Amino acid sequence: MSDRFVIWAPSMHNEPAAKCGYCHGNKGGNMDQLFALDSWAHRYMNKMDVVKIENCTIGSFVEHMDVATYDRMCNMGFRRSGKFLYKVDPLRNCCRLYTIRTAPQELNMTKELKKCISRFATRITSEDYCPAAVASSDFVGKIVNAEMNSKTFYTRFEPALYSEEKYHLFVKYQEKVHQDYNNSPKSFKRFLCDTPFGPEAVLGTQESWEQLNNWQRMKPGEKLKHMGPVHECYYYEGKLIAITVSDILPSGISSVYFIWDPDYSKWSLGKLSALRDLAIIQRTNLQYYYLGYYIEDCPKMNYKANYGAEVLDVCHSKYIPLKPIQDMISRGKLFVIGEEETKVTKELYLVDSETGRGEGFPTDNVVKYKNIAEEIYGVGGCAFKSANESALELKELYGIPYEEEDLDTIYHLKEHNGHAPNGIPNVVPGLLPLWELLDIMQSGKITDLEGRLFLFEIETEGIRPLINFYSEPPNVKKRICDVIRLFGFETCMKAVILYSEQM
Ligand SMILES: [Zn+2]
Repeated sequence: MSDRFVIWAPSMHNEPAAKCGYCHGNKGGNMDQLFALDSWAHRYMNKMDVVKIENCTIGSFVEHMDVATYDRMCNMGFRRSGKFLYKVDPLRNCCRLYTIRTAPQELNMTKELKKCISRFATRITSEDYCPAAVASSDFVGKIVNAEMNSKTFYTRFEPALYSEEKYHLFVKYQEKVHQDYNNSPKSFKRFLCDTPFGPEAVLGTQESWEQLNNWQRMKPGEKLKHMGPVHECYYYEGKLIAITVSDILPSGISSVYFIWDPDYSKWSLGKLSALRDLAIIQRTNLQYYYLGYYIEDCPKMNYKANYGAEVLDVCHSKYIPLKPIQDMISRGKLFVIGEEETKVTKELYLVDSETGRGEGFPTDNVVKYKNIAEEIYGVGGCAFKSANESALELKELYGIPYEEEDLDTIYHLKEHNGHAPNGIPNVVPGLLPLWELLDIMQSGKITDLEGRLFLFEIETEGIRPLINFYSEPPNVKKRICDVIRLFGFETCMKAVILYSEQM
């Protein structure tokens, strides 16, 4: 094997809203922004006391997964945290969450960038050097020219292995900026050293490292050979000032975290790191730059939109610029693009093929897109009923343990305090719709999986293939269906299921 998708069975984990990483379960007097649609807000005004607002998370733990498949899932809407690959339910969560991607060519120009670049260039180079005539707009040229003629500043690229000065800088930054005191080396290794990717991507070849370090000197027309995650360190007079942790994807570069020395707040290393990453993308032959998830309301995450980008649309797998949909996404409410040509009688047919899974979509600029979120996911939304008869049909015929629920389980009440909800709700945006799944079953498309799908039993401590779909126990069928719903038929085509009833 070289690229088998080996993970655990996805499960729905719920935690109280106070543990929210951005709102902490509160946003002030704007109770509407806690919800996703105003209709549910008006519905639950009477039930504000018994509303069990949580921080919805869906995901699973990964053991081994290829970098290209990671790119596919990152374009789908997932980014991993440590070794935990997950994404939130857009509808039932507490805070909104989208993925943004940026191109190096479409950067805007502001006075702050000019000032910071000028200060950095003045600092690193010698005072006797005369600056060239290259315009400040060409930031890549400015950065390269500044780095060519400096002796006190240099950066290096190394794998993600553990060290001691890195941990010292990490704890210094923690206790100085976030007042986190219980940091431990094991916690640091878990946070920034666990790697689902294989060792080949982790350690790489020395020639690849040489090319990555010589990135300022690569002529266009060559291919960047290295793949996987890397760490970038910013030396200055022989001592560390910052650490950049990121990864190299075939379609771009993503960012996860950043640590800098507290005493060097003068240089404002965050913006400099972002600009240097953009310069790396431009000088290299990569094309995009995934900044992470995007949250609108939260003031801590708003800075990511300064560079300008396009926020992902979960229900269509398309990328659209933020400018046309600014009013649509204002105040943090879920949206789905739509046109007057097509009605909303049934759910959106998510094309479960390569043409519609984590790849770009050239939109029709003639039509004026309009919000249809309240049409398909509103009080009179047709999703709930269709889900109901679909679940009834699957349970009646194929025996999959699907069950029906009343048209109010969008936000469960205090009754779920007795039993923690572990199942994936039927009504969830950006997922495979139930009726399409029923079409897959009834058309015999499920007959493709058998012969090359692998199911691992912890009880037997062995790996077994899928021979007959219908002969499996009902729980196995439920888990397989959930995986196919969450990640896709093509993804499950070349995956390995670590299924166990021991848990
Ligand atoms: Zn929240």
